[PDB]
Amino acid sequence: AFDPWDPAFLADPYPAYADLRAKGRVHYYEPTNQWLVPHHADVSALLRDRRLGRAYQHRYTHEDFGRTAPPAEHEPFHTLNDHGMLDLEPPDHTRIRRLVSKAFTPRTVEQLKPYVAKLAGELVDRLVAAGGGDLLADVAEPLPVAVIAEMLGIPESDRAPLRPWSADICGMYEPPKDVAAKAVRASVEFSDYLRELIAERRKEPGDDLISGLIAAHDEGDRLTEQEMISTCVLLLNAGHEATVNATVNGWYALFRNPDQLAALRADHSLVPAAVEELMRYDTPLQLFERWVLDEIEIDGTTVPRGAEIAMLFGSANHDPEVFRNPEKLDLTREDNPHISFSAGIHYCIGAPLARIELAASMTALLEKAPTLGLVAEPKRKPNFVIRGLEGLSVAV
Ligand code: HEM
Repeated sequence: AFDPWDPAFLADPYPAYADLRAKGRVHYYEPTNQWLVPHHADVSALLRDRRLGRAYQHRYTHEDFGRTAPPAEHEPFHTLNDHGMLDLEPPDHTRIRRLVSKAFTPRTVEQLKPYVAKLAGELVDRLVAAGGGDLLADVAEPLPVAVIAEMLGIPESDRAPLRPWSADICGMYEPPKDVAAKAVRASVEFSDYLRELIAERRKEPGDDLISGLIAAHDEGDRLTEQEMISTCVLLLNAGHEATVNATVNGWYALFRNPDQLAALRADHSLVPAAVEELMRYDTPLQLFERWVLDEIEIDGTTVPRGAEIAMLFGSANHDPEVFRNPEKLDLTREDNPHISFSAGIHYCIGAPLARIELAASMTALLEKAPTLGLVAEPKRKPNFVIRGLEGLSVAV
C-alpha cells in the first residue's frame, strides 16, 4: 500500500518508512519491480555483500541477466558513465579506485581547507551585505562546484558551463527523449573540454588532480584517457548536488528546530557533530540500488539473481533499533552511525572533503550571519530519490 509519488510522502517520507520497517525487512514493489530494504542493519549488510553490485555486465550479458540493452544512440553517455568507479565492480573498481586514490589523497583535502574557508566566508559576506537572499542559489550551490573546479585546476574563465553540463548529464538518471539528447551532448562537450585539459597538462604538467591522474601508476598499471575524463566528470557530478542539498536540508531543519539552532549558535564546537546529525535527520540521498548477481536471502525471503534491490537510506537513518528517538533532531546525539555516505566498496571517496565543505559553510553562516531567519516556507522539489528544496528564502 505504498505510493512514493504521494505528495504527503514527498513532504515527509519518514512516517511511511516507519510503516515499511514495521511490516518487514524486504518488500517487493510491483510498480518499479524492486525489492525495498528499509532497516539500517540490512542496508549496511547488503552494501557490503559481494553478491550485489551497481553493475552486472562484468559477469552477465544483458540478455543472460534477463534485461534489454540500452539504445546505442546513448553510447557517449554510457561510455563516460561505465568508466567511472561508481558503476564499476571489482576487479575494475579496485584498480581505478587504488589509482585515483594516489592523486586524490588526504594531503589533497588538507590543501583545499584554506580555499574552502575563504570561499565560504566570501559567499556569506555577500548574502549579509544584501541583508538576505536564497541560501540555495547564493551560498549552497556555488561552493561545491568551485571546490572541485579548484581541485581539478580549471580557470574561473571556463567554469561557467560546468553546472549546465553536470545538470544535463544527471538528467539521464532523472528519461525524456529531450533529456537524453542534451545528456549525450553535454557528455561529449564536457569530455572534449576534459580531453583538451588532459593534454595541455601532459605537455604542461601542473599541481592539479588532472595532472596527478596523468602521473598516478602502480605495479606499472595506469589510467586510460576515458578513465580520467570519467573520473573528473564523476568527481563534479558526485560532489555537487549532494553537498548542495545537505547544506539547504540542514538549514531548513535548523530553522524548524529553534532549540537546536540556538544551541549551535551558543557553541560553535558543535559544528562537526551538527553536520553529521543534520545529514542523518534529512539526507539528500534517500535511495540507492543494487543488482542481485547471485540469489540471496533476507529474513528467510529468497531474492533471485536478476532482481534489483532499493536500499532506503532515509529509513535506515531513522531506524529506532540504531538511534534513540530518530524523529528528533539532536545536534549533541552521541550515537550517530548514519549510513549517509554508504558502505562496502562504493563508500563515498569524497566524504572527508564533503564534511570540510559542510563545516566551512556552517561556521561562516554562524559567525557572519548569527541573526539569519527563514522568510518563507520553501517549495519541496517533487523527487523521492534526491530530497531537496527549490530554494530557501532567508534574511539577517
Ligand atoms: C553530502 C555529500 C555527499 C554524500 C551524502 C555522498 C554520498 C555518497 C554515496 C551514498 C555514495 C555511494 C552510493 C552507492 O553506494 O550506491 C557516494 C559515492 C561517491 N561519492 Fe559521494 N557523497 C557526497 C559528496 C561527495 C563529494 C564532495 C565527492 C567528491 C568530491 C563525492 C564523490 C563520490 C565518489 C567519487 C563516489 C563513488 C565511490 C565509489 O564508487 O567507489 N561525494 N557518495
